[PDB]
Amino acid sequence: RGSFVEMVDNLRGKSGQGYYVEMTVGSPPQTLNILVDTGSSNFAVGAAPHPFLHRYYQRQLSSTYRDLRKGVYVPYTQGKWEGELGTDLVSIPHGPNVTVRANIAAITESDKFFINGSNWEGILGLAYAEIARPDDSLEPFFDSLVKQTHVPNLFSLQLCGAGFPLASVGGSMIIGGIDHSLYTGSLWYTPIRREWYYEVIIVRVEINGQDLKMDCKEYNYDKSIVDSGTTNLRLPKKVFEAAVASIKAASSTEKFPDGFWLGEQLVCWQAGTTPWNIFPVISLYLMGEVTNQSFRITILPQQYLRPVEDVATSQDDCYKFAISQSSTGTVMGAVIMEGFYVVFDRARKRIGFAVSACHVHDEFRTAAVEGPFVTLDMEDCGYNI
Ligand SMILES: C[C@]1(c2cc(NC(=O)c3ccc(C#N)cn3)ccc2F)NC(=N)OCC1(F)F
Ligand code: NA
Ligand code: NA
Repeated sequence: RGSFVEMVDNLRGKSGQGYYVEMTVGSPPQTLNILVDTGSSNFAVGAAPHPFLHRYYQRQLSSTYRDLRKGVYVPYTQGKWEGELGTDLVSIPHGPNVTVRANIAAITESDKFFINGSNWEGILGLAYAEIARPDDSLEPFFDSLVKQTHVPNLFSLQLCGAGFPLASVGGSMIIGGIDHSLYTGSLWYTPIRREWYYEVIIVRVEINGQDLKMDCKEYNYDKSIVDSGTTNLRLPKKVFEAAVASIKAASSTEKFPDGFWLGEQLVCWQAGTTPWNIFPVISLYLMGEVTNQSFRITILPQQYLRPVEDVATSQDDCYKFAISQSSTGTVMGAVIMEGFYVVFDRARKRIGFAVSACHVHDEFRTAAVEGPFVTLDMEDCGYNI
């Protein structure tokens, strides 16, 4: 409890390519790097020689592979994978000293799934069975881990982002606990509304302290989730309109092309001259643990202006605006998570936020987690189908 030195710094990544953990599958163990995704619930790995892959799971080499004789086809908004289901022995070398029998989708065909130039070969879906494919009888990895071992039913993520001048990203996934060195201040908890995605309720939104003043249902239309497998802070379309209008207004000392705000083009500045000061902070108030109580998390432009390194077109420091409109609800992606240590307290159906000890900031502003606030009618903020 509180100290897990063996798991600290067990995540790696490259800007724009996500955060992965080393895992082993099979007997003898095959090592793979696996994207950590709190926005899905399948453990799925490359199992054939796709050209983007550094390596892939070779089931024929594992003495402990058990075939489920069942396939799954998994389409996403863009791209898809198809695989064959089975079980095998799985470990996380920089994790708990346990080995468990987990479901594994051996990916045999894919499209726009793997990233050319990335160093990961599969995905670890850490969300709940309700969103597992093909259905909720396919037990997620974390559920198997907790069922088969004494590992406590929680994990925490510290995602440490990037800045110019371009280093790899990193962080820590603490499995079965919390490491107090990874944050400062106190943890503040918000309820997991429903166990499917890591669904939460946003009750107020401010841009540099100025409330957008929308019906709070709009903030959670049709849901709000905490998602390590998405880069952007995605906002429902109506909310995005309001937020960007407000952010533009706050930054109006400099003018940027409309396309920049829509993620249609980059903006670049002479190296070391990024004008962070002109950009506002973004605050989300989350439903608290107690009736009529909330707390707020605040991120900086260092989180939502993402460095883009691979730009042959330009010699300068180029950035993408990583707040974007959504039709799937609010997605608190890496843009949010990189500000915080985030505790997925599954045992107590709650998500904790604390200021990350590694987050990117400057001399004038830091990311923040502050409470309590008085917020009435927070249960009305939830959207119902
Ligand atoms: C399953 C999936 C998914 C995510 C990824 N995710 C990434 O590539 C990725 C890239 C950068 C960062 C950062 N920072 C996080 N994730 C890749 C393939 C998927 F298939 N997970 C998800 N949370 O939303 C999109 C998705 F549903 F499509
Ligand atoms: Na257990
Ligand atoms: Na601390």
